[PDB]
Amino acid sequence: LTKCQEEVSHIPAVHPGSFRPKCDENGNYLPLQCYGSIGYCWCVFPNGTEVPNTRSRGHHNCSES
Repeated sequence: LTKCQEEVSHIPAVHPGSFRPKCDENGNYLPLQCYGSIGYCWCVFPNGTEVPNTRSRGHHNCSES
C-alpha cells in the first residue's frame, strides 16, 4: 500500500460530509483530487500535495497520465 491507498481504505466510500482521496495505477495520489461532499476539486502532485490555486468549484485537466 501507500499513504493514498491507506487513506482510501481507512476513509470508506460513506464519506459524504468529509473529504476522501483517490489513487492511480502506481498507488500514488491521482493528480486530480475532489472533496465530493462540497463538489470542489484541486490538482495534486503524486505525493498528495495540492498544486497552488487549483482548488476550485469542480474538475480540471490535471497530469492524470
